[PDB]
Amino acid sequence: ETHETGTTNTATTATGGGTHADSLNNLANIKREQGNIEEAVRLYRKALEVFPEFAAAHSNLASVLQQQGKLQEALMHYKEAIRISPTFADAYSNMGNTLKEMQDVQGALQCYTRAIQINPAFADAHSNLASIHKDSGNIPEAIASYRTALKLKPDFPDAYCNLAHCLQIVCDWTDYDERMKKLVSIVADQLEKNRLPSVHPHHSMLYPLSHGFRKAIAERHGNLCLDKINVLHKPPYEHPKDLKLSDGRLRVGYVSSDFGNHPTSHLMQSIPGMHNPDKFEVFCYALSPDDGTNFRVKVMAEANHFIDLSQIPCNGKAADRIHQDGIHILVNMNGYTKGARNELFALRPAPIQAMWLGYPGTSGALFMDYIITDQETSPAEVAEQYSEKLAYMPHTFFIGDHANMFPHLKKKAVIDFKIYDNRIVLNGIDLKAFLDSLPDVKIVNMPVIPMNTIAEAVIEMINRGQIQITINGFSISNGLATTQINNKAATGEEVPRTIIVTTRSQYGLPEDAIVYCNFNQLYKIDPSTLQMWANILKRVPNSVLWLLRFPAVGEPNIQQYAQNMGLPQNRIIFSPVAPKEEHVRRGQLADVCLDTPLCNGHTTGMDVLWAGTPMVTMPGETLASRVAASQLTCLGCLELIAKNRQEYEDIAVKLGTDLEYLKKVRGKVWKQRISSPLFNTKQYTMELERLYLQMWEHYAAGNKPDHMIKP
Ligand SMILES: O=c1ccn([C@@H]2O[C@H](COP(=O)(O)OP(=O)(O)O)[C@@H](O)[C@H]2O)c(=O)[nH]1
Repeated sequence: ETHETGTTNTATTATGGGTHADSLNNLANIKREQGNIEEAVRLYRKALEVFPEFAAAHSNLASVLQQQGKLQEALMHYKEAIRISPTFADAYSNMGNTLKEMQDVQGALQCYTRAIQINPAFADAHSNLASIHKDSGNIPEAIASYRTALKLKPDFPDAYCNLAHCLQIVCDWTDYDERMKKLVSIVADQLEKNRLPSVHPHHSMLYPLSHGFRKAIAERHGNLCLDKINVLHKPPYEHPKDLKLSDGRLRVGYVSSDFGNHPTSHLMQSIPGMHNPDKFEVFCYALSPDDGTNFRVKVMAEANHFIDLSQIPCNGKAADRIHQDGIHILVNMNGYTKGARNELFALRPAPIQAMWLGYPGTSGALFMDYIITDQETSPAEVAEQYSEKLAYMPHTFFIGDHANMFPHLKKKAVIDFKIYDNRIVLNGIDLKAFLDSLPDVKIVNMPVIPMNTIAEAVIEMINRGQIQITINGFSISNGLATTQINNKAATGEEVPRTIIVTTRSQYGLPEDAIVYCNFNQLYKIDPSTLQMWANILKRVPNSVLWLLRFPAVGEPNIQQYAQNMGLPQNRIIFSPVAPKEEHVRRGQLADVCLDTPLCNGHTTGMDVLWAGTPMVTMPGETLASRVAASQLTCLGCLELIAKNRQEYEDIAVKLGTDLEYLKKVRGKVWKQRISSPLFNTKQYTMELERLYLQMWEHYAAGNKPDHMIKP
């Protein structure tokens, strides 16, 4: 689940009418462009007092009311505009944008297609329709509609920028360098003319925008929330100045749209219950309804308090609830992601408000005080990228729930088909008892099942695509068929009950060569990165690159570019996206993971390391380009971090060419995923608590936020 693509409202210039009403409407349009929203509203309402049946003024007013979050009142005016003027295409397109924001995709499509039916040359409606295709996952149709819009209106920043991100999703790098310069130039122009930047904050990390531009895009996006809360005219809240009402406990509120089957929960679902109740009182504020999964069950049971704000959709009232609960530190787990209701933070119901874990960037906004990070991810020298003060965790700010979700991957055994650690692999909770039932098993620690009757039967189950067999009373599962056996084991909601078998043959990977993997969404790849990967493959004779169809339509673009850099097609192998458990388990088949420098694996980096797979990374400047080095520093593998592209290629080549070195580094990862802090949620929670108390003490003594960066 991605964010919703932004749309373009069309301001209608009034002509041919009474001078007074036309002038009021047109000047109102200008005041709206300048960010004088209230004054715009006053002017459209004067225009309507002068000429009650003024279709343009109804539609333009509705467009500013939509900006203010007054969606139902906006719809009322759009409909009045269309009643007065049934072929008013601007009003249908604008109404479309309002319906989209209300999550009525069908209504939005009905409005945009009506607009286009009225006026086929209406660029903005084509662009808005494009945004629906983009959000549906129909990239080729989104690209087509954005191209139509740009053909009709060649200077069209929202269309251009949303097109660029469509192209990024499918690794279309046609005219890439010129495209990157153009995005920078658009953003420069919009920041100068004080118009909302067409690059979304979350996407800004992918383009060679300056840090100040990235921060400024973030800020301007935060400012949208201000326009929505300003109409509530709510006074500042009075905050606790001590812990007396909470009996000496710090009240921490975790606000997320992701308490359910979402990557954020896959990272931090154990944290609420690990909080120490003698000093901390945990409130979890869900922005989404209960999705039925055990992720939601666990957080509901373990948190001291759970509060469903999806049932309190008015932001003023939701913020009042947070304030009534007495929260000292309110934690924004969303940032600029779908489901966020950053208006809640803009209302400042708590005295300390911190960004944490869910969003890999700055809010840019005055209403957030701190970003929870660490010295590797966010060295003080690069503080300019963030509006918040830095608040350092002692190792990495990243965490994962892999030890609780995937304990079956803490140990493995192999079958010696013919000794490799990653060709044919077994994992399971009863694996030890299964192996004790085979009298001929030998220990390397990694148990090895020799080629014997039992091993042949296992390999036969895999070769034939059978679901499972029973040997010696133990169920032995095909790793491709987990969802047919237990759907909750496949999603990570429960620990699998069978012994699962995972093989290179299941994914068409070679038995006698090095497998380099990357399991991120393809948008994280750029031309430099694929050239680096080709250089590595070229230096490691029969090695392959294992990527995902994420999405499948990017595959022929990656293959063509790879061919142009001298790789044959057979050197890159694509697999489908898998269920969570399979995705983590099958990383055990790779030799090495090659991290994406543009935007690293985050969740995906923790996934690969839980399998014992060394990851090679090159940290950049942005928070999103530095997370994997931070994970690796915490893990205790500094030799896997490159300072430049030559070193990343050399590290990866050496891992694929010196097999003793490979085994040594693999063994470090395998061991340190348990012995290091990286996956230790109890330790993590204890250090987060100390950080929270540093925040609180500083506030309680009467200070504004400061960087909390002391080694
Ligand atoms: O084959 C796959 C590949 C990925 N994932 C999961 O898909 C999500 C990818 O989210 P995102 O692209 O946000 O990951 P990040 O950017 O954090 O690495 C993560 O939860 C992965 O564990 C999956 O379940 N199956």
